[PDB]
Amino acid sequence: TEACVTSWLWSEGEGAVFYRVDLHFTNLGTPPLDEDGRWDPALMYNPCGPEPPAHVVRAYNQPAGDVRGVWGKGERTYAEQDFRVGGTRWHRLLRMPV
Amino acid sequence: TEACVTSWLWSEGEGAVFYRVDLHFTNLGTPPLDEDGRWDPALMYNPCGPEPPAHVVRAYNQPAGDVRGVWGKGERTYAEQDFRVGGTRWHRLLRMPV
Repeated sequence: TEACVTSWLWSEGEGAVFYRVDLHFTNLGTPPLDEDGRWDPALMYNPCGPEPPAHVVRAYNQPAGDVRGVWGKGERTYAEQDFRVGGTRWHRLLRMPV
Repeated sequence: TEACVTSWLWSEGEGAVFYRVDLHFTNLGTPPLDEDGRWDPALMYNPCGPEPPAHVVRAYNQPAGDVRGVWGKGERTYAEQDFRVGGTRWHRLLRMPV
Protein backbone atom coordinates (compact mmCIF):
# COMPACT_ATOMS: atom_id res chain seq x y z
CA THR A 1 0.00 0.00 0.00
CA GLU A 2 3.10 2.26 0.00
CA ALA A 3 6.18 0.92 -1.85
CA CYS A 4 6.60 -2.52 -3.42
CA VAL A 5 8.89 -4.89 -5.34
CA THR A 6 8.40 -8.52 -6.43
CA SER A 7 10.50 -11.68 -6.14
CA TRP A 8 9.98 -15.18 -7.49
CA LEU A 9 10.95 -18.55 -6.06
CA TRP A 10 10.48 -22.06 -7.38
CA SER A 11 11.71 -25.59 -7.00
CA GLU A 12 12.16 -28.49 -9.41
CA GLY A 13 11.53 -32.24 -9.04
CA GLU A 14 8.45 -34.02 -7.66
CA GLY A 15 6.55 -31.73 -5.30
CA ALA A 16 7.80 -28.69 -7.18
CA VAL A 17 6.25 -25.52 -5.80
CA PHE A 18 5.95 -22.04 -7.33
CA TYR A 19 5.73 -18.77 -5.41
CA ARG A 20 5.37 -15.06 -6.05
CA VAL A 21 6.68 -12.90 -3.20
CA ASP A 22 5.56 -9.30 -2.91
CA LEU A 23 7.77 -7.24 -0.60
CA HIS A 24 5.81 -4.37 0.92
CA PHE A 25 8.01 -1.56 2.25
CA THR A 26 6.93 0.88 4.98
CA ASN A 27 9.24 3.81 5.74
CA LEU A 28 9.49 4.00 9.53
CA GLY A 29 11.63 7.16 9.71
CA THR A 30 14.87 7.03 11.73
CA PRO A 31 16.87 3.86 12.67
CA PRO A 32 15.29 2.46 15.87
CA LEU A 33 17.93 3.37 18.47
CA ASP A 34 17.86 7.11 19.20
CA GLU A 35 20.64 9.18 20.77
CA ASP A 36 19.04 8.92 24.20
CA GLY A 37 18.98 5.89 23.86
CA ARG A 38 15.37 4.80 23.58
CA TRP A 39 14.07 2.17 21.18
CA ASP A 40 11.41 2.62 18.50
CA PRO A 41 8.50 0.30 19.52
CA ALA A 42 7.91 -0.26 15.78
CA LEU A 43 10.91 -2.62 15.71
CA MET A 44 9.79 -6.27 15.69
CA TYR A 45 6.26 -5.09 16.43
CA ASN A 46 3.18 -6.89 15.14
CA PRO A 47 4.80 -9.30 12.62
CA CYS A 48 2.51 -10.38 9.77
CA GLY A 49 1.10 -13.90 9.46
CA PRO A 50 0.63 -16.73 9.06
CA GLU A 51 4.18 -17.62 8.14
CA PRO A 52 5.13 -19.69 5.07
CA PRO A 53 6.38 -23.27 5.64
CA ALA A 54 9.94 -23.57 7.00
CA HIS A 55 11.63 -25.06 3.90
CA VAL A 56 10.11 -22.28 1.80
CA VAL A 57 11.38 -19.52 4.10
CA ARG A 58 14.79 -21.19 4.34
CA ALA A 59 14.92 -21.45 0.55
CA TYR A 60 14.00 -17.78 0.17
CA ASN A 61 16.88 -16.67 2.40
CA GLN A 62 19.51 -19.25 1.46
CA PRO A 63 22.85 -17.61 0.51
CA ALA A 64 23.62 -18.25 -3.16
CA GLY A 65 25.63 -16.52 -5.86
CA ASP A 66 24.04 -14.81 -8.83
CA VAL A 67 24.06 -17.13 -11.87
CA ARG A 68 22.97 -14.32 -14.27
CA GLY A 69 20.99 -11.07 -14.50
CA VAL A 70 17.68 -10.98 -16.35
CA TRP A 71 14.84 -8.71 -17.43
CA GLY A 72 12.09 -8.21 -16.40
CA LYS A 73 8.80 -6.67 -17.66
CA GLY A 74 9.54 -3.00 -18.39
CA GLU A 75 13.27 -3.75 -18.74
CA ARG A 76 13.44 -4.23 -15.01
CA THR A 77 16.67 -5.96 -13.92
CA TYR A 78 16.63 -9.06 -11.68
CA ALA A 79 19.46 -11.20 -10.30
CA GLU A 80 18.94 -14.96 -10.72
CA GLN A 81 20.09 -17.72 -8.37
CA ASP A 82 20.14 -21.47 -9.03
CA PHE A 83 21.02 -23.50 -5.96
CA ARG A 84 20.32 -26.58 -3.95
CA VAL A 85 19.30 -26.85 -0.35
CA GLY A 86 17.75 -29.82 1.48
CA GLY A 87 18.23 -32.12 -1.54
CA THR A 88 15.95 -29.77 -3.49
CA ARG A 89 16.93 -27.51 -6.37
CA TRP A 90 15.60 -23.98 -6.21
CA HIS A 91 15.40 -21.03 -8.57
CA ARG A 92 15.18 -17.48 -7.29
CA LEU A 93 14.61 -14.02 -8.78
CA LEU A 94 15.41 -10.80 -6.91
CA ARG A 95 14.69 -7.26 -8.06
CA MET A 96 18.08 -5.57 -8.44
CA PRO A 97 17.91 -2.03 -9.84
CA VAL A 98 20.65 0.33 -11.02
CA THR B 1 -3.11 -18.95 -1.30
CA GLU B 2 -1.35 -16.55 1.06
CA ALA B 3 1.26 -16.43 3.78
CA CYS B 4 3.40 -13.61 5.09
CA VAL B 5 6.48 -12.93 7.20
CA THR B 6 8.09 -9.65 8.34
CA SER B 7 11.62 -8.26 8.12
CA TRP B 8 13.25 -5.06 9.35
CA LEU B 9 16.17 -3.16 7.89
CA TRP B 10 18.02 0.05 8.65
CA SER B 11 21.16 1.87 7.68
CA GLU B 12 23.71 4.01 9.50
CA GLY B 13 25.10 7.52 9.08
CA GLU B 14 23.83 10.66 7.38
CA GLY B 15 20.30 10.13 6.10
CA ALA B 16 19.94 6.71 7.72
CA VAL B 17 16.63 4.97 7.03
CA PHE B 18 14.49 2.35 8.74
CA TYR B 19 12.03 0.11 6.95
CA ARG B 20 9.55 -2.60 7.74
CA VAL B 21 9.33 -5.31 5.04
CA ASP B 22 6.26 -7.51 4.78
CA LEU B 23 7.01 -10.46 2.54
CA HIS B 24 3.74 -11.68 1.07
CA PHE B 25 4.12 -15.23 -0.20
CA THR B 26 1.60 -16.42 -2.78
CA ASN B 27 1.47 -20.06 -3.85
CA LEU B 28 0.68 -20.18 -7.58
CA GLY B 29 0.04 -23.93 -7.60
CA THR B 30 1.08 -25.28 -11.00
CA PRO B 31 1.44 -22.36 -13.45
CA PRO B 32 1.61 -22.87 -17.25
CA LEU B 33 5.15 -23.83 -18.43
CA ASP B 34 7.04 -23.88 -21.77
CA GLU B 35 8.72 -26.82 -23.50
CA ASP B 36 11.25 -28.65 -21.28
CA GLY B 37 9.19 -27.44 -18.29
CA ARG B 38 10.64 -24.01 -17.50
CA TRP B 39 8.87 -21.10 -15.77
CA ASP B 40 9.73 -17.52 -16.87
CA PRO B 41 7.77 -15.40 -14.35
CA ALA B 42 9.76 -12.12 -14.60
CA LEU B 43 8.41 -11.86 -18.16
CA MET B 44 5.00 -13.53 -17.71
CA TYR B 45 3.57 -11.54 -14.79
CA ASN B 46 3.27 -7.88 -13.80
CA PRO B 47 5.39 -6.82 -10.79
CA CYS B 48 3.94 -4.87 -7.90
CA GLY B 49 4.76 -1.16 -7.50
CA PRO B 50 5.45 1.67 -7.16
CA GLU B 51 8.97 0.75 -6.21
CA PRO B 52 10.78 1.84 -3.03
CA PRO B 53 13.99 3.85 -3.52
CA ALA B 54 16.68 2.06 -5.54
CA HIS B 55 19.39 1.79 -2.88
CA VAL B 56 16.95 0.51 -0.27
CA VAL B 57 15.90 -2.33 -2.59
CA ARG B 58 19.52 -3.22 -3.45
CA ALA B 59 20.35 -3.33 0.25
CA TYR B 60 17.41 -5.53 1.20
CA ASN B 61 18.13 -7.90 -1.71
CA GLN B 62 21.88 -8.00 -1.09
CA PRO B 63 23.52 -11.28 -0.21
CA ALA B 64 25.34 -10.94 3.17
CA GLY B 65 25.83 -14.37 4.76
CA ASP B 66 27.36 -13.62 8.18
CA VAL B 67 24.63 -14.01 10.82
CA ARG B 68 26.11 -11.72 13.47
CA GLY B 69 23.31 -11.53 16.05
CA VAL B 70 20.08 -13.12 17.30
CA TRP B 71 17.19 -10.82 18.32
CA GLY B 72 13.91 -11.40 20.08
CA LYS B 73 12.72 -14.24 22.26
CA GLY B 74 10.94 -17.59 22.24
CA GLU B 75 8.92 -18.01 19.07
CA ARG B 76 9.57 -14.59 17.51
CA THR B 77 13.31 -14.78 16.99
CA TYR B 78 15.32 -12.83 14.33
CA ALA B 79 18.71 -13.28 12.71
CA GLU B 80 20.64 -10.08 12.17
CA GLN B 81 22.95 -9.66 9.20
CA ASP B 82 25.39 -6.75 9.26
CA PHE B 83 26.94 -5.53 5.98
CA ARG B 84 28.18 -2.58 3.94
CA VAL B 85 26.95 -1.55 0.51
CA GLY B 86 29.28 1.08 -0.92
CA GLY B 87 30.31 2.81 2.30
CA THR B 88 26.86 2.50 3.90
CA ARG B 89 26.36 0.07 6.77
CA TRP B 90 23.08 -1.87 6.88
CA HIS B 91 21.37 -4.12 9.40
CA ARG B 92 18.71 -6.59 8.35
CA LEU B 93 16.62 -8.69 10.69
CA LEU B 94 15.15 -11.82 9.22
CA ARG B 95 12.65 -14.12 10.83
CA MET B 96 14.32 -17.50 11.40
CA PRO B 97 12.06 -20.62 11.73
CA VAL B 98 12.36 -23.77 13.94
